[PDB]
Amino acid sequence: GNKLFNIAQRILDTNSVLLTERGDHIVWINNSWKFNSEEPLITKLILSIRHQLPKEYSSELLCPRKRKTVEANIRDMLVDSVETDTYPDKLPFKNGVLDLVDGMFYSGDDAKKYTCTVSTGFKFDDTKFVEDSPEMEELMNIINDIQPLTDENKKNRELYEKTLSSCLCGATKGCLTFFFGETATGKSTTKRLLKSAIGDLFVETGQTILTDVLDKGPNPFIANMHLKRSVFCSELPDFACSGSKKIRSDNIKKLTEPCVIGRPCFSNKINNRNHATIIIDTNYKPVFDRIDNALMRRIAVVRFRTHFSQPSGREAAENNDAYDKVKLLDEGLDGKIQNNRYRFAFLYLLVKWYKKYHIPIMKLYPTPEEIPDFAFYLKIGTLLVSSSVKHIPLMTDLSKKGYILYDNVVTLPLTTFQQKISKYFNSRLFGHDIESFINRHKKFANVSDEYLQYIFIEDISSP
Amino acid sequence: GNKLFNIAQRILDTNSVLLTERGDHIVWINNSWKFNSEEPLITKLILSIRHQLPKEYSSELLCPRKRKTVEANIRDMLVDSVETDTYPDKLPFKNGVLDLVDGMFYSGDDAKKYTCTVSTGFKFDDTKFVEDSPEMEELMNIINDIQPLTDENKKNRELYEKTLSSCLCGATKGCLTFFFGETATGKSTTKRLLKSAIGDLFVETGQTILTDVLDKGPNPFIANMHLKRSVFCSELPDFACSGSKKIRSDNIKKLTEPCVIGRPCFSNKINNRNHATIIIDTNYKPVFDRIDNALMRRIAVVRFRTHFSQPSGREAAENNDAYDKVKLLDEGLDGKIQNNRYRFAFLYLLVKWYKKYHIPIMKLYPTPEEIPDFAFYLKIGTLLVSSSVKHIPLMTDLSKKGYILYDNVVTLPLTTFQQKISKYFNSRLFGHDIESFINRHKKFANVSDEYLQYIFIEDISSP
Amino acid sequence: VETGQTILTDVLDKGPNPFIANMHLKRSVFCSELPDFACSGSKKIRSDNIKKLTEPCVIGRPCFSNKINNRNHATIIIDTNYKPVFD
Amino acid sequence: VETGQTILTDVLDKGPNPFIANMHLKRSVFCSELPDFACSGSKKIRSDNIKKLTEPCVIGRPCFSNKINNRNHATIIIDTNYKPVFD
Ligand SMILES: Nc1ncnc2c1ncn2[C@@H]1O[C@H](COP(=O)(O)OP(=O)(O)O)[C@@H](O)[C@H]1O
Ligand SMILES: Nc1ncnc2c1ncn2[C@@H]1O[C@H](COP(=O)(O)OP(=O)(O)O)[C@@H](O)[C@H]1O
Repeated sequence: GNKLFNIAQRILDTNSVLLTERGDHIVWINNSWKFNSEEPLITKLILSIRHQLPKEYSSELLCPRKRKTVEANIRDMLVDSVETDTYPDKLPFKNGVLDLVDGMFYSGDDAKKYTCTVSTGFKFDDTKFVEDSPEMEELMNIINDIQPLTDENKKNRELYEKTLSSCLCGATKGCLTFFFGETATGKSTTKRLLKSAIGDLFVETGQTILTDVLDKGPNPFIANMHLKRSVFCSELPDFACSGSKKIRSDNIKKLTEPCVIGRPCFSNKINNRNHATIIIDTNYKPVFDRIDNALMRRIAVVRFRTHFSQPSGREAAENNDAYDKVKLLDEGLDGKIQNNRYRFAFLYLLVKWYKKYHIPIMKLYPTPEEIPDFAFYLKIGTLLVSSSVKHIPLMTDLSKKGYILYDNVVTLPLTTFQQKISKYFNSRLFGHDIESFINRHKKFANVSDEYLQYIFIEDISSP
Repeated sequence: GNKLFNIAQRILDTNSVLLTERGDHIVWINNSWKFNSEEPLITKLILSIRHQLPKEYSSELLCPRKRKTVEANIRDMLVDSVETDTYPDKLPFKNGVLDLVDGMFYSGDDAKKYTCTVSTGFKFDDTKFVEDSPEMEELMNIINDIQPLTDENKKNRELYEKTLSSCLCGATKGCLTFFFGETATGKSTTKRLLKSAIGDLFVETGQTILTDVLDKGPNPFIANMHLKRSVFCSELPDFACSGSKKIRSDNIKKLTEPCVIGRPCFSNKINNRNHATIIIDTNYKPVFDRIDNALMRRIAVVRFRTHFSQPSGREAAENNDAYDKVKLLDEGLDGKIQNNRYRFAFLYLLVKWYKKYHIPIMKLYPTPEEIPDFAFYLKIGTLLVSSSVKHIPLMTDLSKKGYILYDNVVTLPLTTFQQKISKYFNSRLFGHDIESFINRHKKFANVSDEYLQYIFIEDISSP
Repeated sequence: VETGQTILTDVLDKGPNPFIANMHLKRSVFCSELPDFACSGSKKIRSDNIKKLTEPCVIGRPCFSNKINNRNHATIIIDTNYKPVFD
Repeated sequence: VETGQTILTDVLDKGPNPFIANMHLKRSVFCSELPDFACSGSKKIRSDNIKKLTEPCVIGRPCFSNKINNRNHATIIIDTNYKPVFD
């Protein structure tokens, strides 16, 4: 017999309480997978589900000392763990799961299949998910004001759209995106609109994750990056002045792996799932201590070219090279965006961009040509070519040019190599970088006589 | 006769609960030895096992207040510990144990004998664990693409196969492996294949273990690498600039030991079993604190020399000396690898490699000749020969050489030592190494003190 | 028992130090992998800890325990490839 | 009770000092082999600590504690072959 065990068995049959691989119980309440560790929810589930049981059982789940017994049975009857958050194309709302690829919306049991334990936190209203509305027109005008639809701004606008649209996709992204531009360009407006659109899947964390060591001790500023689909960090401490701690390349290389290592306070979990699109907002170019191909492989940049200025400075805004258009600053827009007026309009816009840009595999791409630092490392790769075995037959021509040969290796004097390199690049402008490049790749050929087995591309091509 | 005690005795007689020296209470549920200090599993085992007990006892174990009583009895009945996880040639799966020496898969009672307290975490499908299948063909193609089967890459591929196959052995591996290579070469793909093949016997950890104090204080980055068979700390902090903490040699020595000291905080434990083979996916050659002969024995390296360039940058990579081959990137390969596709094919390949490379004893061997940072103390070994008694019979030759005969030894002045060091290597590039060697190996000879009683290797070999 | 080298390179009392607590009433304490002090850049072994280890009783407690004294019956052996240094 | 020179150089109260709490009701405290300040580098005998050790009360709280008031009865003796130096 034991009525309470029968009730526990039925509640297990409905398949509502589950055990995760992080050792925590997720319950299914109000058409959403709720999850908590300091306020256990199993008694809430028992009291909520008491309606579906027969009449002889529902009158017994009213005493707390019996809901706790049913809880004990349930906890002792769960042995096998399950894996959660395995679908990367479903957006979970506080009352269901919107399917991005098909466009349909599921609620109730239909949404139970997809174990999504991080929801936006606000209900999905199907009367606002419409293309035609005054809010949609106002939002479209605002977006066209922030990023104009001109001819010279096509690529930058497309990259902006792709970056904003990736905030819906629940996979791991392979770039970091920098929003760059002068003051009053609309970057924080995009931040606030995006937050109002995707709710609790948006987290703002300090700059410490980009400068401090990830592991160290406790570091909740990265332990809160667990499963959130957008991490947006602002106010880069411009490094033009001295005393500014530069950005570390290994931090960039560590914020791209599908799992970052960092733990909260009073916790041992040191593995966080990294679904987040990381967007860093800055008005000044960033500085990297070490630059290589790996760092150039994980940087993207979006530039803002519009100033919303009050008339008292409009003339001052009309005489600057850092903009391309000046508009009237709106005093009441911050209050309107704060009130979540453009929430579902922007969610619809985001879903349309997601459908457009999601060619069977959507991948964030890097743009190293727009960062001033990487120009030096790109031009050198486009100017100097390393000699190899295929150039052995033309060794006489290389010797006639001014090079020397030793042990089937082409080499030139260090001072001669420096003069040849400085023939097309500024020695004083990038002295430290040039010295680092020369020393790092220096490989002696003969006894001492340090040299580098690389020659100018134009010199090699020209006989 | 106090029925609950009879039930406790009956459950204890089957040897399903055991006490380990650390104080853990491992329980045998669902063909696996689970243990969890958070939610004790003894009540779970009682409820699971009530089926086998007689009809009178079975109905008594439906009330939590009685399962707690039986658990108390069982806890008070276990007075003797037991040694766990002793057999190092067995691979524990979530539904049994695979005998790596033979190949048979044991489940149920036959797999109970081995007190393997860790598991991969997934079932073993004998249908997929097969030699021929499309997944096997694609996986073999990928592996041959990462490390080519060419004759020049013979030793490298052999070491690569051995380093990966040592992830199945349950012994205490005696070396460290460095996955070193340029960007976009295949290190992360191999890490993900290994992570999806070995399962939960694989953990990622930060760089604190290799750069900071192992003991210090509470360090969960060492408590989690207990009984793990593969630890994959990665992303070394770009030691090219030499502006960051170097990996302390003491850490390297303490890591390659049968026990590693960590986690002095709570949940009693101070020592952890170092079953793991540590692989550090680097990007530049490592920089150490103090180079010694002991640290020359506990370090290896595997070099990846095949690029996976985008079609736009195929030409640029085709002219780089850091790549011995250039191929075209596959966009959806990572999606398939992370989707647990090549999970059993790679386990089969690893088992085959394990059988191939396992002589009567398998041992990892270092390759210190690869690391440039270890060259100088190696070069000194080939450039300096200590005084030998049998070399005394060269009086005329010693007089012709110019050495000073003092205390039945050949000594030279400090200026002569500096001249010999300059003639042995570049002064600027090896001044620190020469000074450190002179300071460490200084003896009592020549004028006053600070004299090295070691002749040049060529001079010592010569009469 | 084998414990890390925090015994020689830090204040004995400090906070909770289970490393010294597990040495309670032991006989053979091996500590290995001592850094080379010839090259600057490593904290040296303090003479205070060396003097304290020779006392009959040593101070230090485990975590979630009120027992703060531990008898020093042990022989401490440090395995090092380089000569040690002291303050 | 026998204590080291830890109180003769560092701040008397400062942080959690075991000897600060151990001076509670102990009738005698002895320090031996003082860290001679004659050679350059060694800290001078802390005049603040010597001045603060004379009062009939002891202020000090160890780790995981709140009581800071101790009755002082100990006679303090220092033994060494070097003349003390106080800045
Ligand atoms: N569409 C718009 N029309 C008019 N003013 C706008 C518009 N979008 C933004 N603004 C103005 O810019 C502000 C938001 O951008 P702001 O935070 O000033 O940018 P930044 O953070 O880059 O300095 C708004 O509060 C308003 O003052
Ligand atoms: N055999 C292969 N064929 C094609 N692309 C591959 C192959 N192996 C890996 N790749 C791709 O190469 C890219 C970079 O590989 P990865 O190992 O992550 O580089 P890194 O070693 O620099 O971390 C990814 O797109 C990955 O899917």
